[PDB]
Amino acid sequence: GPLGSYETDHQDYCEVCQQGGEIILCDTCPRAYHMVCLDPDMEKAPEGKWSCPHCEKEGIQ
Ligand SMILES: [Zn+2]
Ligand SMILES: [Zn+2]
Repeated sequence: GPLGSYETDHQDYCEVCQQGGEIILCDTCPRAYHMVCLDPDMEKAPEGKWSCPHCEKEGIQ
């Protein structure tokens, strides 16, 4: 499912469940996975700019 406007083009299936549907597409990364496979604690809906939880891990923090 499309998030709307994302930077990079990416798959329409979960890399975790290996199935699409209500997956979330990082607005920056070529990643695609459902919210539940990312984090059951993640409840904040992807509104427009949604960057994957992996994004913060790709930073030099
Ligand atoms: Zn999934
Ligand atoms: Zn990302």
